[PDB]
Amino acid sequence: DMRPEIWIAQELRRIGDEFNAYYARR
Amino acid sequence: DMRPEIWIAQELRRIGDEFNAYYARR
Amino acid sequence: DMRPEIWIAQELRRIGDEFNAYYARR
Amino acid sequence: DMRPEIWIAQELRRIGDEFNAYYARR
Repeated sequence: DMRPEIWIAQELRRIGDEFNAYYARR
Repeated sequence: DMRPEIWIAQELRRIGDEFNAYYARR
Repeated sequence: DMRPEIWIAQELRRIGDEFNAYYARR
Repeated sequence: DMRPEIWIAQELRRIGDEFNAYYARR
């Protein structure tokens, strides 16, 4: 869904989730 | 707290909260 | 400013791709 | 690369500042 209030929230979760997965592996 | 797992998460919440507040006003 | 709000989602995707590339190097 | 993880927080702050300036124009 490219409507901005869904898409922005999803991108923020992607950034946060990928950082946490990286940092746990690090 | 500038430790990365706190600071990154807080910047993400700032971006998301500021967007939602703006979009409600818009 | 004429930009649609999706510019924010697009920029979050772009920067998240930079973070992703950095994690993979590490 | 060898960048500190806080480069991510610093970049999120910088882009969040751009988003904030956009909200003020809108």
